[PDB]
Order: sequence, then C-alpha cells, then structure tokens
Amino acid sequence: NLTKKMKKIVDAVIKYKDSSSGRQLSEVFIQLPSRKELPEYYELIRKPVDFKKIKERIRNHKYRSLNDLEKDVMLLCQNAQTFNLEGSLIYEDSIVLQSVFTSVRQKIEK
Ligand SMILES: O=C(/C=C/N1C[C@H]2C[C@@H]1CN2c1ccccn1)c1ccccc1O
Ligand SMILES: [Zn+2]
Repeated sequence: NLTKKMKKIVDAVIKYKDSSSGRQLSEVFIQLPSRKELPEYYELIRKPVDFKKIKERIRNHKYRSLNDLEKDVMLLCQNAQTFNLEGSLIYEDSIVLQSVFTSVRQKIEK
C-alpha cells in the first residue's frame, strides 16, 4: 500500500525517457560500479546509493514516508553531482531526475 505506491513512483522514474531522444535517463544510475571497479567512488562518496538499493529499501520496508523515499532519491542525485563533473551528461541527467521524481510523485499522489 505505501510499499506499492513507492514501487510505482520508482518504476516510473526508472522508465522515464527524454522527449526528443527517447533516452532512458535512469540507466546509469540503476547500479553503481562495484568497489573494485571504481574505488574512487567509495572514497569520495559517504552514502552510496543506486536505484537497485532504493528498490531493496522499498521491498524491505525501510522507508516510513514518501518523504523518506524522496530523500534517498535526492541523495543519489547529489552523489552523482559530487562524483561527476558539472557540464557532464551524467551530472545533468541526475539534475533532471530530481524533477522527474517530484512530477511522478505528484501525479501518483493524486
Ligand atoms: O555517478 C555514478 C556513476 C558514474 N559512472 C558510471 C560510468 C560513468 C561514471 C564512471 N563510470 C564507470 C567507471 C568505472 C567502471 C564502470 N563505470 C552513479 C551511479 C549510480 C548511482 C549514483 C551515481 O552517482
Ligand atoms: Zn512495514
């Protein structure tokens, strides 16, 4: 019920495609490179999180409110903006996914 509405919102943010390109913005954010693939990420970033983890925290009842879900999504995006350079595509995708989240959330809340 809360779990299922959290699921719906995340599935739709994951599925979201850029208008002109049709590119699925979430794609790089689904799953972080492993600690051995990219140790720099884990040195720089304090609370690593990817969409796979967010889906696990949902399934495991770790979010008490839609606000707690939003907080972890906004953190994934913040972490992307810290690791990647301003002016990079990945950085900007994380920026855009902030408003995709809030839009999807609103629609679903209604
Ligand atoms: O910043 C994120 C990922 C950046 N990576 C993905 C590609 C582009 C950049 C460097 N990449 C590498 C680097 C080494 C191995 C695999 N991918 C990121 C991914 C999931 C959740 C949050 C994130 O910040
Ligand atoms: Zn519960």
